[PDB]
Amino acid sequence: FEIKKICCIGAGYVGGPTCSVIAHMCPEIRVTVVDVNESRINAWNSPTLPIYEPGLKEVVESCRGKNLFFSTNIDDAIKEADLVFISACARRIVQNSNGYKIVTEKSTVPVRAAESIRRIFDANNLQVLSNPEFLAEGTAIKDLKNPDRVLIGGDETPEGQRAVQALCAVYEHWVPREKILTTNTWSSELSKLAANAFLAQRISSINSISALCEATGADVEEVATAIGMDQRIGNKFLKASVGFGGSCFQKDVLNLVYLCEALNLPEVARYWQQVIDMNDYQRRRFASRIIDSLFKKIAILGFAFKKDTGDTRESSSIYISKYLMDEGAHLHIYDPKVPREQIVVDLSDQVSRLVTISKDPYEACDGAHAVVICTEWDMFKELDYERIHKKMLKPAFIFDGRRVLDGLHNELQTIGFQIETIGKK
Amino acid sequence: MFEIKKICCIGAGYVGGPTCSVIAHMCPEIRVTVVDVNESRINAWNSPTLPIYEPGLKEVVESCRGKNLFFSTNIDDAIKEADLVFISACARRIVQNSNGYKIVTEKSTVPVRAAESIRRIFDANNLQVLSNPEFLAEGTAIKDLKNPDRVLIGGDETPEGQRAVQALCAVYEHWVPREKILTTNTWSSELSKLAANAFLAQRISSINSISALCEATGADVEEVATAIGMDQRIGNKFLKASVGFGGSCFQKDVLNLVYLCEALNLPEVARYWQQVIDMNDYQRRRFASRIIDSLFNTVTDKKIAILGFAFKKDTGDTRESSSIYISKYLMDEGAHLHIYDPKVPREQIVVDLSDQVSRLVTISKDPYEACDGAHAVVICTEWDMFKELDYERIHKKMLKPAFIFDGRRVLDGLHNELQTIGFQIETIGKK
Ligand SMILES: O=c1ccn([C@@H]2O[C@H](COP(=O)(O)OP(=O)(O)O[C@H]3O[C@H](CO)[C@@H](O)[C@H](O)[C@H]3O)[C@@H](O)[C@H]2O)c(=O)[nH]1
Ligand SMILES: O=c1ccn([C@@H]2O[C@H](COP(=O)(O)OP(=O)(O)O[C@H]3O[C@H](CO)[C@@H](O)[C@H](O)[C@H]3O)[C@@H](O)[C@H]2O)c(=O)[nH]1
Repeated sequence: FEIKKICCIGAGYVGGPTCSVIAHMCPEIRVTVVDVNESRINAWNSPTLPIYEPGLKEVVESCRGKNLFFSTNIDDAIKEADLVFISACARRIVQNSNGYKIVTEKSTVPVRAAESIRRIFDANNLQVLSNPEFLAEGTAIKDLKNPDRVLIGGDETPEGQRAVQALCAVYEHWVPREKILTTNTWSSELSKLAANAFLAQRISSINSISALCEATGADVEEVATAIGMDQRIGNKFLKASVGFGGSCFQKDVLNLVYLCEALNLPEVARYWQQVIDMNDYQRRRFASRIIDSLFKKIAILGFAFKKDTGDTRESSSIYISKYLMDEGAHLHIYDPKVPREQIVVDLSDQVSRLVTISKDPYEACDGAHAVVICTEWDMFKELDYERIHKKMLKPAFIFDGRRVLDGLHNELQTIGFQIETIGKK
Repeated sequence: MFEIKKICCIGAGYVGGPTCSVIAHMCPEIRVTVVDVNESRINAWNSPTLPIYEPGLKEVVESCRGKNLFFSTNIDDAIKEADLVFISACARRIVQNSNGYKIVTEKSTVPVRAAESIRRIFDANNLQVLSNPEFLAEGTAIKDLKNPDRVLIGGDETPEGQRAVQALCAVYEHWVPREKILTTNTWSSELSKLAANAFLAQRISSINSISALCEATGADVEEVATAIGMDQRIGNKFLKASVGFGGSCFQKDVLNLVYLCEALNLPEVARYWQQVIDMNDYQRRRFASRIIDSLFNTVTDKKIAILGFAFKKDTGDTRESSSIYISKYLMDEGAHLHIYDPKVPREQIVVDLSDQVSRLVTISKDPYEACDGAHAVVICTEWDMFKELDYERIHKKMLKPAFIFDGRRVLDGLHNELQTIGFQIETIGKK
């Protein structure tokens, strides 16, 4: 089998970038990204893409209108396509499909998503594959062009392996055969689920150590360095923070917990639950340190769940902000890429009285008792801190929840700041 | 400044012995004296049969022994003679035999604030206290010591502290690059070692938890672990599902971490790390249950072969070995065990399982003697010899139906051969 036309149902953070790179690497393949949201689809064909992703616009504009298309005409793209990506929806596929088509699930949860889709297709010639994304937001384009591995799951039948290899053929345009893993549908789903849980666990583990460091007068970045030098552990994903965010980590871990309880594995359920427990603890612990240090205007720098994205889903900034609002604080929030109205939505009255969304970081710190850094945006370490201290109410506090002001502690102290940082007394 | 010319090590064990042998080997100008109250052990060090099995140790020991490496029971003399004293109540004996400037260095991971307690004694009576935890793993101790990922040295941030720290750095710099040596304060060094072992143990419990999920859902844990391991942010090491981790350090370190957290009023951090131990104990009970269940829910007076008693391969160490627990779980159900391990001494196995041992336990000289007339064979240690055994011969003299319980994934790739021979193979992380 040969794939010549690809439809993707979902023009989001996964759907959008993935297809843009596919169209970019496979000029012979016509890629049509479709969405019910016309506002989003228009923004894709606009010069201002609906999502911020470094290098995406360049990639999109390279192949757009040539082999990459963004449309709201869903039924047509489904009918036209040889492979349908999914980033109840299986029903709309059936109504507009004839003959042989490959239906591929990219989303991590629900856990047995591909198994449920295949269930519908039998209740009515479609092939169901599992192909989870491994890209992280902020580095999506770089991850998609050179991934650590590609994971494709399909039935161990002649028709299943035929569809699997048809999808492998697409990736082999730019991904080495050595990096592509093929397996059954479930092993692929379980593998993605477990991988994200291992990743989230690393953060909770180093965050738990950061609490131990604050309590004992050690430095978590010093400890993390020593831990990271063991090649059996590795040096990546050991950066202590206010807490992990994103649409996937907490959702995946919780879905893992539910599967375990569904399978009568309560110890495995309690084992992975601790990853979430520790994360929520780290957040409460950080907010408490802020309230406690302030015996009031507060500047919140960074609202995205990580840098280089406008995504705010499950961002620790949301929780820290809400924890302070519940104590009656007046917040001034700045984020370089997060849209104003998204911040308002996230915090909902209470928002009307307490929350102000600033256009620039200096506007936010103007007349603030304290500045709280929740997202590791690079611009934050290059700000004029003498200028900020100037227009700040005194005593002026800095709460660094991302360790971005490291190396500036001497400068900031002599300026007149009282700096509080995660994982350090 | 300062130069170290004589080193005494109080402790001739798995850490003390190999460490000093490599130091003497790399620093011919330094006289290294390993001392112990146990004369039997000290004699064994000067004997052609070293008291511990460690690949390449005898070659290293015999290279520098009697030249700059010495094993003695004369503790007080070696302490008095030494510029640096290694420790692998003992600070009292150091004081009684020390004068002037000496550096006292703690190598043991727990008690958590060991170096802080030693320093406390020295002030209650010119000694410098350092922290220098080992990072070697047993079985690969010599290879780890000659090329470690990093060396960690902790000392006081005082002029005298940094002078002692750099004096110890000077020793390692004979064969360890400056780029791999980390210097910090005493506590940050102690905490770093404690946390590192906890991260390592956690990786095993995490992959073991997934192995349970695989058995329940018909996935393969080695397939899953491969996919996880290809992410460079996670890494591919320490992702081997097993019956459970053992060793003197992992459970002890994690439990000591839990106690420190509760002592510091951090109960959530305590419960977070406790799960690493909970999962490990679970994996063990789960494996033993799978054995009892596969044998018609009764193993009383049924002969069972236990292959491997060491907590890992290439060592004779049995401390906290999962083999101990699986063995005891089966003995409690009345099974007759035949235990074989290539390097674990017979009497150590007997001690570990204590009557009950007299009636149920037999220690075999070779693996075929153990499987002779057994209903089931249980592989608990990943010894390389186990994958190269004559399995047609074993099936021959085995009571039938013959079961194989592979708790280390060492019989992978042999499943086809073993099934056609007539075995029913049960393996961890696979339905
Ligand atoms: O050392 C670290 C690394 C990350 N984080 C935080 O953890 C969260 C997750 O970040 P990241 O994993 O980089 O972003 P995601 O886009 O959520 O990526 C994850 O989720 C994706 C969608 O499922 C997967 O494809 C990726 O493999 C997986 O890394 C973010 O809030 C980070 O700030 C830390 O606190 N410390
Ligand atoms: O992927 C793996 C790796 C190890 N293990 C088991 O975990 C236990 C620990 O083994 P290992 O860590 O290899 O041996 P140790 O001699 O206990 O070494 C540990 O303990 C030492 C003393 O603190 C440290 O210096 C080392 O860095 C640390 O690895 C053993 O039972 C292994 O079989 C697994 O089950 N799966």
